[PDB]
Amino acid sequence: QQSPYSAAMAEQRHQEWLRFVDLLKNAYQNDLHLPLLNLMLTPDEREALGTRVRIVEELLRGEMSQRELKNELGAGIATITRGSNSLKAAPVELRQWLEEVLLKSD
Amino acid sequence: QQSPYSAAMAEQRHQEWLRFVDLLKNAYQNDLHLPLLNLMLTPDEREALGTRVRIVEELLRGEMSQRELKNELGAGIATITRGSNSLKAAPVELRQWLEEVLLKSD
Ligand SMILES: Cc1ccc2[nH]cc(C[C@H](N)C(=O)O)c2c1
Ligand SMILES: Cc1ccc2[nH]cc(C[C@H](N)C(=O)O)c2c1
Ligand SMILES: Cc1ccc2[nH]cc(C[C@H](N)C(=O)O)c2c1
Ligand SMILES: Cc1ccc2[nH]cc(C[C@H](N)C(=O)O)c2c1
Ligand SMILES: Cc1ccc2[nH]cc(C[C@H](N)C(=O)O)c2c1
Ligand SMILES: Cc1ccc2[nH]cc(C[C@H](N)C(=O)O)c2c1
Ligand SMILES: Cc1ccc2[nH]cc(C[C@H](N)C(=O)O)c2c1
Repeated sequence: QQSPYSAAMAEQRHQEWLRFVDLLKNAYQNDLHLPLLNLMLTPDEREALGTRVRIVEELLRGEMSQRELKNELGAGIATITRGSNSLKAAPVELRQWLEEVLLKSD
Repeated sequence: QQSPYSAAMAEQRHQEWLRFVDLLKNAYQNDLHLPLLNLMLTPDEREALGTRVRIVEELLRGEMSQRELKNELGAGIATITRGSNSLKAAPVELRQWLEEVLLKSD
């Protein structure tokens, strides 16, 4: 098989990913997102995404310490730091939107 | 830490997952789904979801052989069979919706 690092494989994985994104958009529009995501993801993957969202929310809120976050979520420090790095790599427009969504939800 | 198999951890992972699902719904509504998903997933995870969607589409279409599907997607037979099993475990309403979405897209 080909290298996973080739441009060709990058293009293939990029186009297939966007097909998934569009199918999930349509599932949300028809209220089928939950069964689609149970089809397309494993339990561990859904668990990881739940953990990651809580890490994002608590890092942006700034109220909990890393120690408290580790205990509350059962996620190690390395995972929390990867989440902080991932936030910093994301566009400012997304980070600000997330902050605003959280602010209003209080 | 607690067992990953306890009811308590199942409930925690279930509630955190649903928080992710709702945040992603809101991202789609604001056209921020692509940056949110780049934040929340790795490249390999996006690659896997693209591969899985193509497996679903080609299994439902029934036109390609498993051999052809393996070659086209660079996914082994074990992954294709896991996809077939995953389809069969999913609700009929979802499987039929996917078939109908594909039919119309032709
Ligand atoms: C053709 C090729 C050349 C370079 C490569 N770097 C990684 C891989 C994937 C895996 N190691 C394999 O051997 O398939 C690979 C493949
Ligand atoms: C089929 C394919 C496509 C994506 C992949 N991500 C990691 C791998 C394994 C590879 N041997 C490596 O670790 O570089 C790999 C292979
Ligand atoms: C959190 C998450 C989200 C969705 C995912 N799809 C695949 C994976 C990991 C898997 N072992 C792979 O990379 O093929 C994964 C993980
Ligand atoms: C919030 C958070 C917490 C831990 C995480 N582990 C992997 C990811 C995905 C990230 N976009 C990446 O490619 O590493 C991630 C995100
Ligand atoms: C408390 C407890 C009891 C039963 C368990 N089955 C799996 C685990 C997780 C891991 N093996 C660990 O040792 O944390 C675990 C933990
Ligand atoms: C933190 C936590 C929560 C979810 C998990 N899925 C797998 C594991 C590893 C564990 N030792 C096992 O393989 O049963 C694990 C642990
Ligand atoms: C279409 C397809 C192809 C291969 C796959 N590997 C893992 C999954 C997710 C599935 N819901 C599960 O829990 O195994 C999956 C889905």
